[PDB]
Amino acid sequence: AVKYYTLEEIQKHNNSKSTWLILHYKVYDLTKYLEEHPGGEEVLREQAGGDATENFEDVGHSTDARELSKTFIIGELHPDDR
Ligand code: HEM
Repeated sequence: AVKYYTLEEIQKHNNSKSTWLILHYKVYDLTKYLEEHPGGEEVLREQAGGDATENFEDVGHSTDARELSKTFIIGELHPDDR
């Protein structure tokens, strides 16, 4: 099965308690990853609640980073909002 979230609900997860962001139509909950991210937590918080695909690709993440990111997927962006 697959959980679909709307942009409206993803937008609410941008506070000290929860940080979600979208990458290639997939929703990631990075709340517990903020302090471990080699690129820092500031760059993640800034994109919280929205689509960070372009910024993510612009830096050119390694294969290992992409493989690791899959563990944080909680669902996908609702088809109607794409
Ligand atoms: C999906 C979660 C993400 C994971 C698992 C992740 C993982 C990593 C890892 C392992 C690195 C080290 C270099 C590499 O392996 O490519 C890195 C660097 C970096 N990441 Fe992420 N990242 C994620 C999301 C993001 C996002 C959304 C942004 C931008 C808004 C971001 C910005 C950066 C930057 C600026 C660096 C520093 C590159 C440098 O040293 O020049 N990351 N990330």
